[PDB]
Amino acid sequence: SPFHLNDAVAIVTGAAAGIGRAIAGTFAKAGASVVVTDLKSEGAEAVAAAIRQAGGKAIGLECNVTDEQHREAVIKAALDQFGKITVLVNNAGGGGPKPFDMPMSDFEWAFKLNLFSLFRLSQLAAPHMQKAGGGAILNISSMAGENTNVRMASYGSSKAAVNHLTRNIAFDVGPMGIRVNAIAPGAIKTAILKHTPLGRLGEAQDIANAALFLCSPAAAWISGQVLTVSGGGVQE
Amino acid sequence: SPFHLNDAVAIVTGAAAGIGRAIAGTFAKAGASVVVTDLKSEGAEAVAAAIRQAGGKAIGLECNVTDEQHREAVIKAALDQFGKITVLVNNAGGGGPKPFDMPMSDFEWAFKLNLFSLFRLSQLAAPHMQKAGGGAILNISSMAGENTNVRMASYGSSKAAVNHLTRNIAFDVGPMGIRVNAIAPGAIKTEIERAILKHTPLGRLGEAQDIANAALFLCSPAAAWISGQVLTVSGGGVQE
Repeated sequence: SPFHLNDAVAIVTGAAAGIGRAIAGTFAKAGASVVVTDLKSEGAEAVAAAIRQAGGKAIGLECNVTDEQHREAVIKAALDQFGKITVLVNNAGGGGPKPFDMPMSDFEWAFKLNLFSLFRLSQLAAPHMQKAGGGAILNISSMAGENTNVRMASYGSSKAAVNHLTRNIAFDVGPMGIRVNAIAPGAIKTAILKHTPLGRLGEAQDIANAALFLCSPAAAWISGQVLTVSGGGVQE
Repeated sequence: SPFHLNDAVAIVTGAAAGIGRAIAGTFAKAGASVVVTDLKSEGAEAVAAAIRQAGGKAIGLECNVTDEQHREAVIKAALDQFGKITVLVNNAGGGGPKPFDMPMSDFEWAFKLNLFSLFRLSQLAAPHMQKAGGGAILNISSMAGENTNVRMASYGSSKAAVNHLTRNIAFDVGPMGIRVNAIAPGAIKTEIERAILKHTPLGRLGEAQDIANAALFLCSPAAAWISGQVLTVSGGGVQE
């Protein structure tokens, strides 16, 4: 079945908890060797160890994705341990509502954290992906990227840039055998009836299932897409 | 007519040539006092002199829009010269095709120049626009913000951010009496023509004055209930 990740090597960032942790565990059950990263060293190591106690292959390390030496260390740890890189899940990111008059450093930080970090990690991963014969990049974006609301100057615009980066670099890396897609997740457990047609909150496993599809051979001809996983909802 | 800018004060950035120069000239003829800025102070001063010599009011200033001290000085010079600010046209910008493996300094610069600068200038202008009784902000974006292509990682993504910033901050400053819109220009000329024209349903290249006419509409009382829009001015075309 093409819905497995047999012989894959996947880097999953911001994976100590929630969506990132569920993607890491799901990818390992699907056959990937997983390089789990998180801003907190203990959080990444906890997830990698839980994957190993479940029978999977995984290592965990600290990675501030806004730090170039940390980014390079992750690439090198994946190659040193597992020999190649074929999947990259950019799940690290952050931000939220802020006033229009926010300090300029807050606005610029949203772009460093949500956008510059995953563009650079994609640059770093792409040549290894190419040498391995292809790969998949998955960006975890936000529904704010396509909505319009108050207090969204930095969060909405930086996530919109993530969506549009996804669509454009699909053109650049397609010739290297690399696909690039994004998921925008609705609200997940850790008002709904009127906003959410399917009438329930989402689960982290719902996001991870869509992530597995998009990173698997079953999606080998899908690139440049933003997939909203939100129970049919259009607003958060 | 609602299509005039009577007693307006407009800041127009990157306005020594091309689209910015035509906007400055058009806004002046429509009644605005214009603060023309450009990276090259001499080009900005030439546009302002031409405005004054044709009967308008204008000054020209140097401004690197990515420098906070230049941004603050432009805002202060507008208030010192004309007493208020009611219109801000963020036309300064730059960039273009770059390979996927560009240096990160090129990727970050597209955002510093196309996005951070106009967000900061909008922050600086907004309280003065509210004190003046309302205002309009107009961002000159690019069709690359909605299109998708090779070599567009920095230029396309930064211009998409300008479009979405436009839509979002409309919500923030609407209650201050400020509208925020954008224009995405197509092939504006300032055998290749043939290629462009076979992609342009109306069968001619665009002119700087086409952008200026749309800019005047969106900054005028004729559009006082229009905000958060991205207006593409492209002869019917959808391609770069």
